[PDB]
Amino acid sequence: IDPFEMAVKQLERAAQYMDISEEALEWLKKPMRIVEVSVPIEMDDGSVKVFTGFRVQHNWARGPTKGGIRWHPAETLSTVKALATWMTWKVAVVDLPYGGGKGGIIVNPKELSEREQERLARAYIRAVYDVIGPWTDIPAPDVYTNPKIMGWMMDEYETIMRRKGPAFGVITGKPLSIGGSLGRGTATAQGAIFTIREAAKALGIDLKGKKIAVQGYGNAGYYTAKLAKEQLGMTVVAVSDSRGGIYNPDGLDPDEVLKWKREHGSVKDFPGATNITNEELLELEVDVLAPAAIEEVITEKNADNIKAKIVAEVANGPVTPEADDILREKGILQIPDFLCNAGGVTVSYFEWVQNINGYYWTEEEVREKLDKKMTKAFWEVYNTHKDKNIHMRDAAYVVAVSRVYQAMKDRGWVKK
Ligand SMILES: NC(=O)c1ccc[n+]([C@@H]2O[C@H](COP(=O)([O-])OP(=O)(O)OC[C@H]3O[C@@H](n4cnc5c(N)ncnc54)[C@H](OP(=O)(O)O)[C@@H]3O)[C@@H](O)[C@H]2O)c1
Repeated sequence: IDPFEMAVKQLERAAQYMDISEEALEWLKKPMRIVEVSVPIEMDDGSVKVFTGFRVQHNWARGPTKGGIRWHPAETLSTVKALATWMTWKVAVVDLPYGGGKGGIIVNPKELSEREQERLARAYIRAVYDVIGPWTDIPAPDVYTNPKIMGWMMDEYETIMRRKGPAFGVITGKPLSIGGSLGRGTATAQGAIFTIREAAKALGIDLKGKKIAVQGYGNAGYYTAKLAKEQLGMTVVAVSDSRGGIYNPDGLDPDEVLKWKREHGSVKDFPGATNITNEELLELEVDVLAPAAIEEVITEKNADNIKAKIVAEVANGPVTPEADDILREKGILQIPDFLCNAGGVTVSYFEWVQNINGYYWTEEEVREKLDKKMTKAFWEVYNTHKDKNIHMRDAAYVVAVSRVYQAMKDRGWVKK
């Protein structure tokens, strides 16, 4: 419906700037496999309740599909399909041997007990086994899911398969004790920091002690701020929660800010920092801007007021296309959404490789591989930007669609 057609429109707009056949557009619009199943679980009161689960594999030309699992009561088939379609290009931009996947269950996990959550995960695996697997489809943790549900799902898959193949490789995000990989928690933030550093290098800006402003102080935002201040040595000047933001021109320490937020429930009234609104934080005179909160954070109203030279949107599509055009005409380099949060999927791919090979890498090795892959992806996007004279979002979309088209043409799926 709405999200699926929005993704289709985005794909059309992307193809407007590159040469691919019409049959390729039609093949890419329709996801290859849609699996809608009924997931029954014996509730704690003794009754049996059935939920609706969706597994959407949009494409697998480049390799086994990869996709997160969402447990949200508002989840719909169109949303899962659109997210799988986006995940296709998310894994394509990084140049991974992955296709686009997505999973979801129509359920609210707030009132589900731990036994009920375990039963839900195991029954979902029992229902979707026939269309998943280490070489076929790799589920991942996503919103309202944590590595414990991943452990339960992996255990169920291993039990059903009778331990014939690499069970640990069927899914990602598993705990470090069982098939885990290092750097998973800070994966998205680490990729974002690498992209920020690379954009600064491309623009000729050294980031020694300069201004970075993060709008949104969740796990991803806190990790991004801490990693920036540590590796890049930049001056974190503003962080905001769902309530308000705190600004200090001298700098901030993300550790103490997170401690204060945990203790008081918010970052409001932080010592040495003036309380400011989210819109004021978005319009600060900084060099790097990273929105880590609710999407559509920047619109036409405030796009013209943005002065940060580098905008790394870690959030999923937090900037409207009109605001994208406004930032483009303002001389602002804006890192696309799936070119920023791609660190999570890159480290998930690393975890999958570790699971298959039976060899687990150290923190430094995972960091090095993530750096290489993410820098190469961003540099390819920036080169296409400077070549085709098209937006960063447009360049990343063109690269991803070109890779998918080449994979499909090599497989013989499309003759032209
Ligand atoms: N490709 C992938 O594998 C993939 C895809 C999607 C998501 N993910 C990751 O997996 C996670 C799943 O999403 P999620 O929605 O479960 O995470 P989440 O809700 O974003 O985690 C914390 C969020 O809740 C808000 N928050 C923080 N402290 C709070 C408090 N005391 N009271 C109320 N709200 C508070 C924060 O908003 P403010 O920042 O505004 O304070 C923050 O954005 C995300 O964190 C994301 O990084 C991965």
